[PDB]
Amino acid sequence: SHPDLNKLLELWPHIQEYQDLALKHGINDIFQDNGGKLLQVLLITGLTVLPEGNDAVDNAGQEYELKSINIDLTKGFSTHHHMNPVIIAKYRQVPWIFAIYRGIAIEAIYRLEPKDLEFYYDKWERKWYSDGHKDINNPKIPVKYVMEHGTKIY
Amino acid sequence: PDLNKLLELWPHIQEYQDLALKHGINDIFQDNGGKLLQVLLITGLTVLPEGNDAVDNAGQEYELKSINIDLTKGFSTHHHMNPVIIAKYRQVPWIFAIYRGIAIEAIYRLEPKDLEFYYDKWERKWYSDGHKDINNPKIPVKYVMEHGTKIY
DNA sequence: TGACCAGCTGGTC
DNA sequence: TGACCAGCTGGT
Ligand SMILES: [Ca+2]
Ligand SMILES: [Ca+2]
Ligand SMILES: [Ca+2]
Ligand SMILES: [Ca+2]
Repeated sequence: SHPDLNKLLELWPHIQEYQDLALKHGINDIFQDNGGKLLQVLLITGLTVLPEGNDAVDNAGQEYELKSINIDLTKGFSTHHHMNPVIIAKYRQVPWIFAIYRGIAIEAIYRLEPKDLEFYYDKWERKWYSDGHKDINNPKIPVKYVMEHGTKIY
Repeated sequence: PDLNKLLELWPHIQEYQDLALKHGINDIFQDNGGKLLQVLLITGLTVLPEGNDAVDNAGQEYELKSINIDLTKGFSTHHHMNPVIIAKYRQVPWIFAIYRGIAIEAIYRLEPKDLEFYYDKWERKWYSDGHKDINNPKIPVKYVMEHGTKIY
């Protein structure tokens, strides 16, 4: 019905090829949970996806939590819609990989070690107990903090 | 390795993203943008700038839902379903888009009339459950197909 | 920002 | 088949 549709059809074959490339890499839907972006991070860093929980591992066995952000829209990294010590429990264990995008375009990739994150885990932990054991609705990690505390791996 | 293929494939992927922006979709890889765009272009609907999602030329607003029947057979509704969520939901028809991976299979339409069955269920359960939010109660594709108007 | 608000979904017994 | 269990985020 909408005319632009024929353009989508011309494009679609290549899109399907990208999906195949993502499927070849453990991602089954490039349009789900940022699959399309996650692939970019994997192919660049040489990390592999893990089939909930940690998101990836390197050839050394190290597992990681991976995060994305569209700098064209926001500056604070999302974490979890219901943060609490149990969620912070999983997080504290592995280093994180933060990817920065301008839309779907990969800008950079930083890597923070658990130590680089205690600060926020402590804040959230502190606020948790205090607020009367009330979950925190997606607290954010500034892109600035990531850039100044992580290691630019890309 | 495969990084090359991705780089080759990229110009097009970027066109699709340009095409989505044009149609009010910020990221094709976020919140299923790439798929929302497919439905808009087929149905001819227009996105809405996060309650209702699209609207027709007549000005009728819709709640739009998607699914990969390769993985699941139940439509997600809301992670924290409560009588407020429901109150709004009750105001507009729904567009259900069925997919096989990234391949759009079909699209259906449901009137609030045809969803009141589930609204009542969640509401009653919410109230009698001690006012506890329901964690993403699902609407079966079989229900959608049997009570909805195929529009694709 | 710190802190509130609010989206899109799959997985399973 | 209902009812629980979880994930990816942006907006102010
Ligand atoms: Ca995770
Ligand atoms: Ca993540
Ligand atoms: Ca909505
Ligand atoms: Ca929707």
